[PDB]
Amino acid sequence: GNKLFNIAQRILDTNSVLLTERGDHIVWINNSWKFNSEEPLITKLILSIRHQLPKEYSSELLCPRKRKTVEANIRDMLVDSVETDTYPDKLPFKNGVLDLVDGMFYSGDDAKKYTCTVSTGFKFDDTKFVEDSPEMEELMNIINDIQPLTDENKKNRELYEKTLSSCLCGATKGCLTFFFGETATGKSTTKRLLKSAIGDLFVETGQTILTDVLDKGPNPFIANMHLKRSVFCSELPDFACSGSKKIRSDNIKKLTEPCVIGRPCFSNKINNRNHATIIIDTNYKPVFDRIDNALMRRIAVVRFRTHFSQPSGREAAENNDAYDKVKLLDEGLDGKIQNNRYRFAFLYLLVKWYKKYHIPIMKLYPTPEEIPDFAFYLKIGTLLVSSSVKHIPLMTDLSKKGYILYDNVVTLPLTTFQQKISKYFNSRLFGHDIESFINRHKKFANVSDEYLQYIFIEDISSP
Amino acid sequence: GNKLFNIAQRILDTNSVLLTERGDHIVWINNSWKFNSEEPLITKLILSIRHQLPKEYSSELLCPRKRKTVEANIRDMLVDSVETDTYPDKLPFKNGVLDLVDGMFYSGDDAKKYTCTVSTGFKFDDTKFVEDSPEMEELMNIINDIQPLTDENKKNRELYEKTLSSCLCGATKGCLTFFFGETATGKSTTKRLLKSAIGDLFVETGQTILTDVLDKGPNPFIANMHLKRSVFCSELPDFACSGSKKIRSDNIKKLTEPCVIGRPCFSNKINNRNHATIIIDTNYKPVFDRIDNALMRRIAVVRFRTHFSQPSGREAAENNDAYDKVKLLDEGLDGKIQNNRYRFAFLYLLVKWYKKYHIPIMKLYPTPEEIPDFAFYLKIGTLLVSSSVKHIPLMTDLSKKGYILYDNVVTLPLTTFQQKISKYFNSRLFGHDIESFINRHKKFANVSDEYLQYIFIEDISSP
Amino acid sequence: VETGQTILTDVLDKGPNPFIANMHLKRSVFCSELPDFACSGSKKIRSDNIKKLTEPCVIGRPCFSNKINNRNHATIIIDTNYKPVFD
DNA sequence: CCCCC
Ligand SMILES: Nc1ncnc2c1ncn2[C@@H]1O[C@H](COP(=O)(O)OP(=O)(O)OP(=O)(O)O)[C@@H](O)[C@H]1O
Ligand SMILES: Nc1ncnc2c1ncn2[C@@H]1O[C@H](COP(=O)(O)OP(=O)(O)OP(=O)(O)O)[C@@H](O)[C@H]1O
Ligand SMILES: [Mg+2]
Repeated sequence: GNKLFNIAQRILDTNSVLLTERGDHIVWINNSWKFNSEEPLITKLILSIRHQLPKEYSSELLCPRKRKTVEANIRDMLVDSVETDTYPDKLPFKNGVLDLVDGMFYSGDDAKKYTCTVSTGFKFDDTKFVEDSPEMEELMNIINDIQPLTDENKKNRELYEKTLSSCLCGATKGCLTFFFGETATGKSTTKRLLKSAIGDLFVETGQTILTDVLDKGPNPFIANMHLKRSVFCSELPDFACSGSKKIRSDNIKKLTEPCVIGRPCFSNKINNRNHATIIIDTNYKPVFDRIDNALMRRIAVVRFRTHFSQPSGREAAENNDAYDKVKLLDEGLDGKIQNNRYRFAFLYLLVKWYKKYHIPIMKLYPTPEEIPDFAFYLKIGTLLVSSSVKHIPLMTDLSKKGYILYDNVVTLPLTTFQQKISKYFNSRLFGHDIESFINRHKKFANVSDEYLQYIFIEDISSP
Repeated sequence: GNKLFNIAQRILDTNSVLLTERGDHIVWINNSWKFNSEEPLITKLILSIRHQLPKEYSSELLCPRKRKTVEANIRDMLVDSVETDTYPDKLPFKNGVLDLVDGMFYSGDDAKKYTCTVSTGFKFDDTKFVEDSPEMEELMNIINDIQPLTDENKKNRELYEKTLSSCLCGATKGCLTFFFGETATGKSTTKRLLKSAIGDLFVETGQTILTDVLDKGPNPFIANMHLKRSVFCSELPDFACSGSKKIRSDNIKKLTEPCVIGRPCFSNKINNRNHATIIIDTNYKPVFDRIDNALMRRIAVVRFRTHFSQPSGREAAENNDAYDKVKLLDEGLDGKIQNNRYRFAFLYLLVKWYKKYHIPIMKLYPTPEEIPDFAFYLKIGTLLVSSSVKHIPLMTDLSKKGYILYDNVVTLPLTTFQQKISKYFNSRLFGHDIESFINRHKKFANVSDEYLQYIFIEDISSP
Repeated sequence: VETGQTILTDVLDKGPNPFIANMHLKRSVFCSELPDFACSGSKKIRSDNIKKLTEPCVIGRPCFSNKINNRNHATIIIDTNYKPVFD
């Protein structure tokens, strides 16, 4: 009995509705997996696949009440969760899945085995996914204008290519990249090109994810990054002028983890999967509230140094020290990019870069030598080291150099340490930094009298 | 079988219901696309469209329960999403779409192709959309009073026309405009005229979008500009009297982007499409917290200099240097404008100006010479040149002026550079600006020594 | 489970305390990158909070919840690099 | 329930 129960069982036997570990209901319609808590996806699937059931079952599914009964039966039948979005080298489209390691495009049940629950939102066109075209030469000219193929720009260009290509691989990336440069240098053009290329896998959020508390309450600004392969933030302010909050290192470290806590309004799903490449456009370098060794492992910088100016302001730009090259501005390029002219050309370029930079494992490495905020830590980290045991047979040398021994621990006088620091970094130049380092790296032998359990590398080098 | 399903399929075959990429269901009623998130209009469409169905189908749609069944069927039928508001040269009305490029007015299925989800809110009158009328003469008299057709006011008048006409096109603009003048000069009259002309494509917000962070929590002030073609802000709080917040350059840069990040109350949507010309009525010049070249790329100024006064204060007005002309105030003009007397005359004028200023691509250009804040930067840009390869083969002569060579680069001492700068600008004028420039462009070979790699134009010119 | 330095350098109860609530049937709690006390101008870990953690039911509630009586079967492991200072 | 507070 229960024709409706039989219909629900038949639909469940097709493996077209699945329950995820988070609590979602993903359905397979029109050659793609979709989930949406606001749309009647299960009844949509029932109506869509009414054609694959017997003729006596097809006519029963034209009634919304009966479709809702079938949906209730299916919901009670789904008891086990599944693992979704586990292939980091598959790019999902609206009509199939592209193999990023092989170049094969799968449609239908071939693409169904990879439970890719997101998509670009548009259809793959193999007649445009071609190497040579009128659009490809123009796109290559644009890219070579933005990032010149010169010898002094080799490393920066390769880093730019790697960062752009990493927006295809759906895994957790462990760095935050900063597109730094002066005005009119191509950063927004690059952003728009990437958005056109990867479609719905691209999202843009606010600086609140960098300068606010992520726990909070309902946070759609974080909940909108679930499974996105690229996240953009833009327009960092100048932190030198007091009045702007600094970037939270806690947020920076929390954004590189495989899961991020944040939930929408009227929703109970708090944890989102992190597959994102986070890129920040800025005219100014970042300043963080607190600097430590971990934070320095998650920051990378790509610099833009080509100006596109109108003919009136070309001469003033040619004498600027923030530009290496000046080019003529193009006034139709924005519209051409907006109309998705270079979508498949840039997609092909990104796939080629993915192949080139995906030597067995692809990983993003930090560039801490570019951020001025990290210079004080980087310099002093190679000059002073903790107490020494194998250098214990040098206590006479330490005493002659000014150090003292206390429980076989090297201690330096505060005044002597200040005088030594003044040589490498002037007091007038970095008094706040030197005083903070003295107060932070030193232990308190008393309320007033204290000592630093850190000796200079050069002092120990002296025999 | 299933008359209701047949009705639903027939209605779906007319493409009168669409599902948008933001999750809305837009319906085609009364020659326009409409949607309401809090109260869907699909049943309204069913009732309205019942007249185009067979006679045996029209009678079933008089029952709300049957209409709801048909709506459920349609909702299950709608699977794919569509893109809306993609034509910038179409002006939507409540009964059709006006082709700005061509001049033809489309109604019916001709206006259906352009999925414009916004409208002016009033119907287009072809009889009032005429060049020869009693209203047009008065309107041109008013406009020539506000912005005279002299030779001194020619560029200002052209900028005025361009900014006013740019409120008809649905595309992202690159500049923010300031309507600057003294009191009783026609700025609010211009705002009211434009509001009367374009109806619901016009919005007015607060200064929070200029002086406050946009992401934060729910911000209806920034979320209400979605797809608006004109945004007005008024009455900047003069910043000389300390106690008023300054304008955020980060906000200025963010308001120019094609997408603005901000959400309403009880909404998960965090992106808004920027189609708006943003204008601010001011008695005072803007003051920004940080001034850089990226800010000086997005500011334009139109100045109003005609005074409309009561007969009593005419002489005290004529002895004022802020006015180039004094006329007689009209007391019925406010009511005449509020009664939509010049709506179609001003609309015709705006379309004519659109055609005039839409040489193939129309673009808003900055006017950085009208802001006194930018003067120091503009002068410094001309009074200095960055040392280059050509500067190297000049050291033997540059030593006469005190210039030195270090690291194969021509540089000058900090004290000498400070004295040279003081020789051009006094301390009391821009001491803070000079100090900020020195801090932001200083090259410190040692921690105690600082220098600038810039040369004065006079020394380079002299041989 | 792993939590930041909020549980140590802030109020354990406060308002919403997800960090405190995450120890609910969590046999191990980890803390990383502790704020060494040599710097002047930082908050302090509370001996009262230590005693509260030693109590057989530590104060802690989830968001929009009143079931603050969450049983404690947790041993906290705190990882740092500098000697702590207790007032 | 969010927002508000
Ligand atoms: N290769 C190119 N050749 C010619 N014109 C270009 C090229 N790339 C970009 N342009 C144009 O020159 C200008 C460059 O500004 P763009 O918005 O790309 O960068 P930006 O000012 O650094 O960005 P942001 O919005 O982050 O400040 C734009 O008007 C763009 O259309
Ligand atoms: N061409 C004109 N001829 C006669 N009267 C005019 C004309 N244009 C405007 N007026 C009237 O003169 C007055 C000027 O006020 P208006 O609102 O235009 O000034 P405003 O520049 O916005 O002033 P404020 O800066 O104080 O807001 C109004 O009463 C307006 O109706
Ligand atoms: Mg006014």
